[PDB]
Amino acid sequence: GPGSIDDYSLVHKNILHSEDLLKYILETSAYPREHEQLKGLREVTEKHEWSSALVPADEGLFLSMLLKLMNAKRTIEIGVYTGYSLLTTALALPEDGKITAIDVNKSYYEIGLPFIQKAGVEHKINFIESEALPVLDQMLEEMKEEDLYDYAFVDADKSNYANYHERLVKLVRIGGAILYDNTLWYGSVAYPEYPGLHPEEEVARLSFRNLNTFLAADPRVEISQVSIGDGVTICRRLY
Amino acid sequence: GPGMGASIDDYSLVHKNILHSEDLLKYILETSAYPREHEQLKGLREVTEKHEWSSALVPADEGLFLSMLLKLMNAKRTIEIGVYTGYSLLTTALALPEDGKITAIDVNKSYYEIGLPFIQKAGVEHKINFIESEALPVLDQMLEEMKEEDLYDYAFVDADKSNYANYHERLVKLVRIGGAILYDNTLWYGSVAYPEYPGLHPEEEVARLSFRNLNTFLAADPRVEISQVSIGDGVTICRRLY
Ligand SMILES: Nc1ncnc2c1ncn2[C@@H]1O[C@H](CSCC[C@H](N)C(=O)O)[C@@H](O)[C@H]1O
Ligand SMILES: Nc1ncnc2c1ncn2[C@@H]1O[C@H](CSCC[C@H](N)C(=O)O)[C@@H](O)[C@H]1O
Ligand SMILES: O=Cc1ccc(O)c(O)c1
Ligand SMILES: [Mg+2]
Ligand SMILES: [Mg+2]
Repeated sequence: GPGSIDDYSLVHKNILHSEDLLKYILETSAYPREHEQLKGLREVTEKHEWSSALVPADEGLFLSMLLKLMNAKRTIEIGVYTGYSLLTTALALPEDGKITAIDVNKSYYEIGLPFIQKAGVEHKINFIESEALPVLDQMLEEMKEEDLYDYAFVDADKSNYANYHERLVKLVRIGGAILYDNTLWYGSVAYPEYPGLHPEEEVARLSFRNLNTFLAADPRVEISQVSIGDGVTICRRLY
Repeated sequence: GPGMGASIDDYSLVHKNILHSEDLLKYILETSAYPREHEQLKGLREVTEKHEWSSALVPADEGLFLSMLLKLMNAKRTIEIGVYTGYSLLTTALALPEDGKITAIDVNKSYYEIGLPFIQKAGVEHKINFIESEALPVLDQMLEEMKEEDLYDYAFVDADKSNYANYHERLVKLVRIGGAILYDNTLWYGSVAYPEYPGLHPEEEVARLSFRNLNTFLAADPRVEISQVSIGDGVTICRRLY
């Protein structure tokens, strides 16, 4: 995966019933409200080999709306890539907000870093080039309740979401939000079997079918799976 | 529509969905919505599915989305415009704290009394002040009576589709700064995606033209930030800026 695209199958599949409907949403409601630096970051990223992993613009405004409605101040971003969702979070947070951004590939982050800097929000970002799980485990033993996160966006290795979940249910405050990206996996999760996939795509597809069942039965959180982008599952920590 | 006007016979969009397949929608509902649906919401939905205007019912996956927004923003005083049998109203009452208060407005209280037994069994009727009237006269009277200390945290708009713009001009002053106004059906079964659309009854066509104007207007409204979400039949969240 990101971190070749020639071998993947689902990258061009929609979950909406037509390209024209998605194009309407983006042109009517998303692009007119997209920050100029988000537009620049998106446009260079669409030329990249792994542009299919890019968080779409309509989902980005949805993430920003969640952040502002819940008055988020300290967040964690797992899976940065070129930094579209990271820049979305940094622009939504107040001037003194803080983000812990984790990704195994900092070179991806440096593609979007000039746009993050021009938006004047780089100071809010503490980027850590590493695999997410050791970072989350290190946090679990250093984290005190005063520094729990308000918000967590999970968008890294798809087969590792369940492992991320067991850490984040303790790293996010009570009432905070944990968001999992791609939980519908281009709609491929709607069937027990789905032919024609790359082996990595099938691993992710099975991982999401298991995760969606688990999150629906997890009493520690309340959930809401949203049919936006590639599917986003919002979980709110109950206790 | 359900409030007044044409029959359900003349509606042509009711069986469509904005997702690429009913199988994907069925998966979302069976995996993520129904296992989290309150027992009284399930009962309210099941009796509403047999009503003539079942197509106007807020789906279960969107219901949990509305409930999540209410809790993440810590809403306490909300206004519900367009009640029908009360699925979205019961979702709100269950999500709010026990001292939460809702102003619910609908032109037809008979619809509301269909779901009232489930609201009462849930034990949250004490949060609801139901007003049987057209929404706009109630909203206009509120603006003359509303203290700034009494501004609403959250508004759900789901009444006559052709009148959303008039509701908007009132609600941007009835909801607090940083509060949420939510407009339902802003995608109108995908029919808003084209300038012209064939074969719609006048009520459905006027609503389609109204949503196309509203979506363009809300995207240019400096009083709010917006987020159009492709859930249900499209929900546009607006957060008041000033
Ligand atoms: N084990 C791991 N730990 C941390 N990051 C990982 C990881 N495995 C993959 N990733 C990263 O997760 C990213 C997924 S693409 C994420 C897209 C991004 N959220 C956006 O807004 O567009 C890739 O950049 C990849 O480098
Ligand atoms: N002008 C008006 N003022 C107030 N309510 C109206 C109205 N015009 C129509 N309505 C009501 O708005 C409702 C739309 S159906 C709303 C569905 C409901 N929110 C749910 O959760 O399922 C109808 O019941 C109709 O009676
Ligand atoms: O009036 C018809 C209608 C159809 C679908 C809806 O979601 C709704 O609120 C109303
Ligand atoms: Mg993703
Ligand atoms: Mg509706």
